[PDB]
This record gives sequence, C-alpha cells and structure tokens, in this order.
Amino acid sequence: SMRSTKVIHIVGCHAEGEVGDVIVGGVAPPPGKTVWEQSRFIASDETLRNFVLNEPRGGVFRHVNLLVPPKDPRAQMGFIIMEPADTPPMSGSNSICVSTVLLDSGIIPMQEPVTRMVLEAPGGLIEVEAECRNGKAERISVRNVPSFADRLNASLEVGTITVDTAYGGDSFVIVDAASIGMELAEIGVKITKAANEQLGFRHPEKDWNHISFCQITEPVTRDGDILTGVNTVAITGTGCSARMAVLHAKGQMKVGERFIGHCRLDKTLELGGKPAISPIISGRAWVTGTSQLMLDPSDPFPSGY
Amino acid sequence: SMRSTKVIHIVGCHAEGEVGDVIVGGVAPPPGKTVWEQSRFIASDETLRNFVLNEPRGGVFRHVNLLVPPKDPRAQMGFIIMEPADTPPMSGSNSICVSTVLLDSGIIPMQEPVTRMVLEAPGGLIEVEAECRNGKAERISVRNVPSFADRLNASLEVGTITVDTAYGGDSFVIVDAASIGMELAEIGVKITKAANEQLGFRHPEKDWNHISFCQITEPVTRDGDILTGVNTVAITGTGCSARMAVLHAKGQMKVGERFIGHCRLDKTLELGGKPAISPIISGRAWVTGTSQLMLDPSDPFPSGY
Repeated sequence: SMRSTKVIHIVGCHAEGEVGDVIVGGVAPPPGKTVWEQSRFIASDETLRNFVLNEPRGGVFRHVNLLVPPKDPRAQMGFIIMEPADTPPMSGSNSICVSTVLLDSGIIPMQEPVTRMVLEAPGGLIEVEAECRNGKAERISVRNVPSFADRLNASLEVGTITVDTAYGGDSFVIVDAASIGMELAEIGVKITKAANEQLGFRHPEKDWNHISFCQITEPVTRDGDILTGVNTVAITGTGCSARMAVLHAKGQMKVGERFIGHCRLDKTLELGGKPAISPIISGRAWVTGTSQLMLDPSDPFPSGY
Repeated sequence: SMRSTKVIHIVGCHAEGEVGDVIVGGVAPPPGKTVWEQSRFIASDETLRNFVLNEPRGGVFRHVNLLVPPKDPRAQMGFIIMEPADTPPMSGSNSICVSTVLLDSGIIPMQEPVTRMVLEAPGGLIEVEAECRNGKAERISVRNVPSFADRLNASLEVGTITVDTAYGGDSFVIVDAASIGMELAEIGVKITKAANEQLGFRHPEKDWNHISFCQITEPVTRDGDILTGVNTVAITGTGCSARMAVLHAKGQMKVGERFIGHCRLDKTLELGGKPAISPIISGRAWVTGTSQLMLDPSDPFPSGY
C-alpha cells in the first residue's frame, strides 16, 4: 500500500528547452489579497517550492508555475513562478509555458489563427497572443511588464569596474565581460553581492528591492533591425528584457527592433517618472506529460533535498 | 489540444535519497531472449533512456527502472536499470526502489511482517526480503549478485600508483585517497581511463568487459562487527558491494560483518574459479508519485537534452 499527505496535479511543459511545469490542481490559492502577496507567501513559506523543485521530484533546472485565480478582473488566470533561485515578479519562458499549458490542455479555449489572453503574474498583467494551428498553440508572444534601466555606468568596487542595473521581470546587474574577462559564475556572484551593497535596487511601483543576478555580456552585433548578443547569468526572457532596457537607454537599440540572446522592443513607456520599455518575448513550448506528486507520511525528506 | 507519440506510466520512488523511478506501463519489453540482452538493447538504442533520463522530463540525478516480464521462471518480475552513466547489471538503490514500487503499489501481494520475492535483474536473479508493516514495505534487503575483486594491488601508470579492481553489480577501479590526495572527479576519470587501458576487466560469467567508474576511498574504521568507510565515485550499493569484496579479499572484513558507506557480507562463494562474496544491501524507499510522460510530435527535442 501507498500513502500520501497530498496530491499535486501537474502538466509538464518546456519552452525552447527551458522547463516550466504547471500545477493545475491540488493546491489551494495561497493567502493574500493580491497575486503579488500570494507569491510572497510562496517565497517565504517554501513548502510548495521545496516539494516541487527539489529532488526527488524536481531537479536543479526545474521551474514550476502555480495557477491561481486572477485577482485583477481583466485577467483570465493568475500564476506564481517558482524558479530554483527565486520567486520572481515575471519570467519570459515560464509565462510562455503557462500560456501553452492553458491553451494546449484546453483550460482556456483556442481560436485560430490567433488566441489572445490576459494573464496576471505577480509583477502585473501580461498580454498574450498565441499563434494557434490545428489545435496547437505553436508560438506564444508575451508583452512583459514594464522594464527599465535603474543605473547606467555606475562605478562599483569589487578591480574597480563599471556596471548597469536593470529590471525586466527580475533584477540584474549587467557587466561587459572584456572589461573584466571573457570562473564567470564566481565573479558574477561577488559583483551581484557588491551591487546590492553599494547601489541597491528599488522598483518604483513594486516591492522588489534587491538585485537578484549578474548578467555578463559581450557586445551586440547588428544585422538590420535584429541585434544579437552573447550573455550568461551567474546565480533568458527577463534577462533579455532587462538588457534591451539598457541597450535602449544607451541608444544602441531603437523601438521596433528585435533582440536575440525572440525579444522585441515594442514601445516606450514611463514608469516612476523615468523611461521604460515594453518588451514582447516570444517562443514555442510543448507539453511533456502529466503527473500526480505525492508524499508518504514516513518519508524523512518531506522538503526533498 | 495536445498530442503525444507515446505515453509512459511511471511510479516515482527514491531509496534513502537516491531516485529510482519505475516504469510500470506503456513500454513493451525490449527485444532479446534474456533480460541481459534486453538491457543491452536499452543501452545501445538509447531512445527510452534519453526520453526518461534527460531534461525536460528527467534530470542529471534521475535513475529509471523498466519493469519487464521475468525470463527466468524462478523470478516474479524482471527489471532493467537505467542510470545516467550506464545501464548496469545491478544496482542496490534501484533494486530497492523496484522492490518498493512492486509491493507498495500492489503489483506483488504483501505479507507481513515479511514478504519474500525473487527478481531478475540484467546481471542475474536477486533475492529480496521486505519488512512490511501496516501496508508499507518499510525496509528492503536485497541479496546482490555475486561480487568479487578482479585485481588487488595492481600497479597502474597515471605519478605511479596502486589500485584494486572489483565488481559488485557494476565495475570499479578503487584507490586510496591519501596514496594520492584527499579535482577528485578529475583525477578519478583519468584513473578509470588508465585502468581500462592497462588492466581491463572481464566478468567470468557475464559480458561486462570494462571498468565503469573509479571509487576513491579513505581507510575504514571498525566498531565491533560494523565497518564504516568514507568514499566517493568519479563519473552506493554496487560501490559498497565491490568495496566489501576487496576488503574481504585483503582480510579487513569477515563473513557476517556489516559495512556502512547498510551492506552485509552474508557469505562467500566461488565465481569463475575464484572467491566472491554474497552481499546483502538494505535500505528504505518511498513512492513519490505517478506520472504519464508524453512527447509532442513537433517537439524538436524528442531525445531531450
């Protein structure tokens, strides 16, 4: 015989090779008056995160998204993103997976050639356009939350270097590799540490008040209205949104252009009192299965490992 | 809508913190006249392995076991072990998971306080005794396949060092750390490489003719009839079985004693023409859920990544 203290129902999914599994049942919505507050519970409490992210049920590269009811009536569904490192306001790949699961598994009805949805992420509403064909949500385009550069060309003591800070659904300190090197993971974290110490970060209308990661980049190359940039992140759709905000701020990217790390700088906005951009992130996703997660009452690793 | 080219039904499971998920349906038994030949198909063909082991469905630490019909009539069930690195003749933790899934999910009936089963692994029959209480297979004890040392104190050029080689369901070159160091993963693989080059390995009655891994150890400590030994493996129940075979060969472990890396040296045997031991490996396991794995026909990563 088996025993389980809970049963969590998941539709597995990945977007362009990034896992973004989706909890569709078995989890009541977290306490909180807003989707933001609900995500803060999930981040603080950690029970759901550890259970679905850690071995023996998850893995270091797993991301999991929890569907919850929309709090903003303009939205059809809310979701909370659980990544390995944090529980962020938004995530490109995960919003693509959530959209794909909602449409491919029939939770939201599908129109062809295009289905439009409004979803509510912790960081605000996102507009989704899905290209749908023969029953499949083939490609999802998401208008990400307002994204922006916080500091440009800020000096930071680590050598002594220059960095940008930016937000595109999560927060980054962004550094050119050559200005230091071309190991990276190790340097990346000290830089993030230092940036939090000396620059900080505060989102104008959301309570995200730290820098999560460091993005290390090499110079973009331009081909017409497409920019291509090599980068890595020391501990990506929020990465690209944040980087696009910096490139735009420094004049190296204009409205209407695309960035490939697809991302598109759709328009400018004002946020706080300062310039921001509206990024559109797009990608394809595929359902990878269904699962029912369980926990034996005698399992000595209730939070996994 | 969703599409899938296949549906594979799994009962998830871990033994003492090692994942050993079990395929219970959706996969026909592989071609082959023996469970050994079927495992060789699985190793060569790789389709099933890549599909269940790789992201986005698996992860680097996942092991998966495929139930198949017994070919030897003395067995109640056969199984093929799929680890990240290889498809081995036997595995302690995986045989414990297979036993636990068979009993806890009701495939084989449970008697209390003890259920006995005979299973067929690729490397031969294993005898299983499960301590069962209130419906739960609490602890499994497995008589592993005959295990043995192949070479003792063999010289190997790498510095110039001394090693033992041994088999306990998989094959190991075993080296004392201090005799080199106390990085390890990197040295481990060259040592394995060198051992394959200069010593080789050939199992007397099975077609396992190479050394899979290097085990790096520190000296055992003894407390009564319990030996405790620190070790690591550069790329564990087969590890402990192999190590016990060497300790026994060198006189540092006697019949009836236990080794904690639980393992027990139950008795001696002859294999080929040379001494071997019969290890009993024991541990607890817990079911972690059920899943139905799927593959969209348009997913460009049919073998995962």
